[PDB]
Amino acid sequence: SGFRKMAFPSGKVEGCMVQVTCGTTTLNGLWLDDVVYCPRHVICTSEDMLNPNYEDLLIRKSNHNFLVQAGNVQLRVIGHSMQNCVLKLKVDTANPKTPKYKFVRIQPGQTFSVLACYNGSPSGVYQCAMRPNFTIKGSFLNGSCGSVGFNIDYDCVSFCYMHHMELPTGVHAGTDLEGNFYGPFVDRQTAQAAGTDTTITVNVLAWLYAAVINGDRWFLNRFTTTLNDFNLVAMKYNYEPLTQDHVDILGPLSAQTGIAVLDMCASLKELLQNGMNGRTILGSALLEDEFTPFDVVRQCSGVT
Amino acid sequence: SGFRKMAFPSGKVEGCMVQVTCGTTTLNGLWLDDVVYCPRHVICTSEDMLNPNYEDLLIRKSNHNFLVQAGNVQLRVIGHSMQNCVLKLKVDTANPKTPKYKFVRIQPGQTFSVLACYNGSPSGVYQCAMRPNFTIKGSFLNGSCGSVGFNIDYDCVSFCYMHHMELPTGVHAGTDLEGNFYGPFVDRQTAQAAGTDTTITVNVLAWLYAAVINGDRWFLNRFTTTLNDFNLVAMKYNYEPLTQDHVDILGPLSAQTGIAVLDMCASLKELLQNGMNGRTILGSALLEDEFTPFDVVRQCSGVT
Ligand SMILES: O=C(Nc1cccnc1)NC1(Cc2ccccc2)CCOCC1
Ligand SMILES: O=C(Nc1cccnc1)NC1(Cc2ccccc2)CCOCC1
Repeated sequence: SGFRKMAFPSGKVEGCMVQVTCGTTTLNGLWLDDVVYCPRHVICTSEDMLNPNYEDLLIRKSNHNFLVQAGNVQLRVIGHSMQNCVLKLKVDTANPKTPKYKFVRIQPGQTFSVLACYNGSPSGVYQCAMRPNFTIKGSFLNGSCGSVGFNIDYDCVSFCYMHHMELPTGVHAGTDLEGNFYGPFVDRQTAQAAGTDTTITVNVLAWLYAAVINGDRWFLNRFTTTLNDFNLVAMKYNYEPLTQDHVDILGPLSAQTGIAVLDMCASLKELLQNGMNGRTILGSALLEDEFTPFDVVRQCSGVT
Repeated sequence: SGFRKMAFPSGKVEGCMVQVTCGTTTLNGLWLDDVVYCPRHVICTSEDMLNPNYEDLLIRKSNHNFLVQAGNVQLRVIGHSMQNCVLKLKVDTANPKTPKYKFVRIQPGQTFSVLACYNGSPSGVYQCAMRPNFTIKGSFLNGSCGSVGFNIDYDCVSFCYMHHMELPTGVHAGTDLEGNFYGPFVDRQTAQAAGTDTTITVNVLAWLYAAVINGDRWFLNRFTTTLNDFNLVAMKYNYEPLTQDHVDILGPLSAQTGIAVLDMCASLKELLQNGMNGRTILGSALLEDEFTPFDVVRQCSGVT
C-alpha cells in the first residue's frame, strides 16, 4: 500500500543524454541511434532570442559548429537539419546505449516522467501531467533545455516531450520529438498566453479510486449523480467535462473497488462544493489530477 | 523556476537490481561488486513469518538454495551470511555495472529516492523522507522487499535504505545496508508500534524558502519570533523543535532570499495558527516537509 507521485526508472534515458553547444549556448540533446535531437534555439544569441529567423541563423552554421559531447567523449557531426523546432544532428556513431524507443505525441491530461538535465548530465526525475492548456508545471532552470519527458512500456521508451522554454508565468513549454510545440507556443522570447487551464477530471477520479484502494475512504458518500449533473459542477469549478470515454477508462478501477463511476463522481461533486474541511486524501489537502487511470492501475498492480 | 518532489536519476541503481528466490519466496536484491544484499526474510515460509528463528531457518539453507538472477542471467552463489536483518550472498561474478557507492545510515528527517522493484525489475522512482519516527510513507506492494533508498553525489551512490515490511498501519519499515532496522521494528509479522510522528520543521522552513525563490510569497508577514516562542508553537502543532543547528543549515537560503530564519519562523507560526485559508504554496494545500535545506539548494541551483 501507499500512493506516490512515481516517475519511471530513468536509466534508459540517462544513457541517451548528451551536451550540445553551438557558439556560446549549451543545452541538452537526446542521442538515439546516430541522431542527436535538441531544441533549435541552441543556435540563438541573446539579441536573436527576441525575434529569431531560425532558417537564416542555421545557414551560418556548419556541422563542425555543433559540439556534441556524451559524457567525456566528443561525437563527430556529419549532418544537420531542422525539423519544426528541433535540430537533428547526424553523428558518425550510433549510441550503444540506445534503448527500444518510439516518438509519441501525448494528449493533454496524460502523464510522463521528466529527466531534468544540465550540461548533458541528469540531475533528477519527476512525474508530471501535460496540462489541458499544453503547458507543464515542471522544475527547470537555465540550461535544462533539451531535457525530455517519456513513458516506458517494459523495454520501450516512448519519448513525448522535449523542454524548450519557460513562459513569463513560470510554467513550461516544449515540443514532441518531431519539434512540434504542444500548445500555441513559439520558440521566441515574447509574452505568450497559455490558455485557461482546467483540472483533469478523469485523473482526479482515478486518484479518488487510488485513495479508496489505500484505505482513505472518508469522502465516500451516500449519493450518486448523472454525467449531466456532474458536468454542471465540473463547469463551475473549471474541471474538464467527463465523457463516456473517461467513464470507460475508469472501468477497471470501478470494477476493482465496486464503486460505480457515477457514485465516485458524486463524492467528487461534494468535495468540490464543500471542500475537504481540513482533511487530507493520500497525504494531499487538494484534489490531485496528475495520475491517469493507467497510472493508478500500474502503481496498484506493480508493473515493472 | 518551478519546484517538484524530485528523485535522483535511478540508472546507477537499476544496474544493481537482481531477483533473489529462496524456496517459494521471491524478492529483490542489490548486487554490488561480488555481493548480493537482500532482506533475510527471503528464507521465511508463511508459518515462519509470525515468529521466525532466522538462525535456525538459515541453517537449513545452502548456497544452491539462493537463486539469484540479474535480468536473464543466473548468478552463482559461493557464500551466504546473515548480518543483522540482511542476507549477504557472495557470488562468483562482480557486477560490471557496480557504481561508486557507500553504505550510509541516514538521520530522521533526511530524504532519499526509492527505486521500487518487483522480481528484480525496476517499476518506478520517488523521493521521500525518513520520518522522525523512522518509518517511511512509501508505495510498496508484495514483492517490493529488497527495493532500496539512496542519494547520489555526482558519481557516488550512498545507499541508505532497504525495504523490509509494511506495518499494519500501511507505513513502511526497513534497514540500513548493514541490516539494522531504522526505528524499533523487527522483521516479524506482529503488531508493532511506530512512535508518535512529528513534522520536520527544518524541511518545512526550507520549502518556504523554495516557495519565496519561486514567487509564492503571500505567506510572508510583518512579524518575527524567537527560537523559544517558535518552539512553543512547534510543540503545540507536533513539529520538531528547531535548534541553532537547523537555523545554521538554513543559512544559505536565508542569505539567498534576504529573509532572516526567525522571520521565516514567524511566517510558519502564522501558517500553523491560521492555516492556509484555502490558498496554496508551491501547488500544495499543506505544509510540505519532504525537502531538506540541501534539496532546496540543489534543486534551485541545478546540481547534476
Ligand atoms: O527558456 C529559457 N530558460 C529556461 C529557464 C527555466 C526553465 N526553462 C527554461 N531560456 C530562453 C530560451 C529561448 C526561447 C526562445 C528563443 C530562444 C531561446 C528564453 C529566456 O531567455 C534565455 C533563453
Ligand atoms: O511486508 C510484507 N509485504 C509488503 C507489502 C507492501 C509493502 N511492503 C511490504 N510482507 C511480509 C514480510 C515479512 C515480515 C516479517 C517476517 C517475514 C516476512 C509481511 C506480511 O506477510 C507477508 C510477508
